[PDB]
Amino acid sequence: KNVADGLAWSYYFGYLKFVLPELEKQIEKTSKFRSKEKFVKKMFILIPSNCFWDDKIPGSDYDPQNRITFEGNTEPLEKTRGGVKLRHYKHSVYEIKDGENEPWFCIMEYATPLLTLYDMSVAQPGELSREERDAQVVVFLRKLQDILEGDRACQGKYELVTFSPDRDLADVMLRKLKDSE
Amino acid sequence: KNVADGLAWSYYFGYLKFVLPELEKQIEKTSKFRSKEKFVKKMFILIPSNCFWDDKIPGSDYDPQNRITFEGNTEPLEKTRGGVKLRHYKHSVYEIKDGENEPWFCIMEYATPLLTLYDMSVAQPGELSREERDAQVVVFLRKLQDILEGDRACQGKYELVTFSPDRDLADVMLRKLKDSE
Ligand SMILES: Nc1nc2c(ncn2[C@@H]2O[C@@H]3COP(=O)(O)O[C@H]4[C@@H](O)[C@H](n5cnc6c(=O)[nH]c(N)nc65)O[C@@H]4COP(=O)(O)O[C@H]3[C@H]2O)c(=O)[nH]1
Ligand SMILES: Nc1nc2c(ncn2[C@@H]2O[C@@H]3COP(=O)(O)O[C@H]4[C@@H](O)[C@H](n5cnc6c(=O)[nH]c(N)nc65)O[C@@H]4COP(=O)(O)O[C@H]3[C@H]2O)c(=O)[nH]1
Repeated sequence: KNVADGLAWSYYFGYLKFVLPELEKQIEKTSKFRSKEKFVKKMFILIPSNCFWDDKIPGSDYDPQNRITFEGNTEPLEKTRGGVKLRHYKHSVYEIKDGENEPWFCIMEYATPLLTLYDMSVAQPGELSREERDAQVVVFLRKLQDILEGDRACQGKYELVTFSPDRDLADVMLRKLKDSE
Repeated sequence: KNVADGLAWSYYFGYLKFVLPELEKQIEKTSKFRSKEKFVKKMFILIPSNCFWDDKIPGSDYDPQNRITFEGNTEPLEKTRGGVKLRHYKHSVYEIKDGENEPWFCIMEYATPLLTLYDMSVAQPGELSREERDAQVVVFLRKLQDILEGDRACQGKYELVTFSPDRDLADVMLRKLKDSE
């Protein structure tokens, strides 16, 4: 009985399933983004092991060297779920310094369902202990992997990024951007 | 291992936990709503047994006699989750005919996590059969009841409304509005 399973299926069907196949095309709608080299087009989904964040990524405790900068948003994608509610999905583009080289552009986002794990652990510790929360993060990670890997339209469109609150996200992102296709 | 459990906890922590305690007060910000009698202030959360809806409630297959009318929206509530994302929550007010009497106003909303159950059953039948979906609706209902009933701030602020696709929502709502305190 894993609360993370529902969190992963809902993250997919209520969001990723339709934003991931279109992400590259949405990005391509902006001339600046068409012109930019070193712009990896995958959604980097951030999964901090403590299920927590409280600020903008640039200059945050995860960016101690201040190497991450908000660049702008992608062109909104429209989607209608249920038949009644029109929703607009857009993503934040960040610039990540690469020493004296050309800086990278990338798409980064926290996995928002992790806030529920965090909220649960604080408001209902009897339901989710700290150690049970740690474990549900892993369950969440593995299930989301299975779901996304089972969808051919999502192949190559994302990368899950797990890290400890002590890690430097700029360092983590630089390695993942360099290793991207 | 019930996918519905995760769906219910996130529906709560990502939405209901903060909209339900404030709903009556948000409604009271509009003079028309302060002036209106027979305006039950609870959120009526709609849980169709088939996990499905494809249109506006007024005049829908659930409103065969056309007794439900969209009246307007509540004043948005602002909330910041994560520290980074400002969100605006608002709700639809509907008028429901009561014969020759003064019509009711009420707040009605489909439980959006049910779409994930629906989407799963159609896209991944191997993961969720039709009969398994039926069962997850019941699990979802009972878990959401436990969660909401455990939060004193949500007491008296909602009502879960379960119905078959053959039911007349206007009749169902009328009985529940008359039975409200
Ligand atoms: N980083 C981040 N960004 C998010 C998130 N959710 C929405 N956004 C984005 O923020 C924009 C405005 O959010 P809003 O102020 O709450 O204002 C929203 C909200 O009041 C409402 N809304 C949002 N989700 C739902 C839903 O599931 N059902 C219904 N009935 N209304 C919704 O419609 C308004 C506009 O919707 P959108 O066009 O899609 O535009 C959304 C959407 O592009 C999130 O969880 N994380
Ligand atoms: N970055 C980003 N992620 C998105 C966006 N839309 C959906 N997601 C992700 O998909 C998850 C589940 O979306 P949901 O099925 O609509 O299921 C939601 C929905 O049923 C309900 N909910 C949340 N916000 C609203 C709202 O504004 N209006 C209504 N009617 N329901 C809402 O709470 C459920 C869980 O909410 P979450 O914890 O936020 O979890 C969200 C969120 O993690 C988005 O625009 N931007």
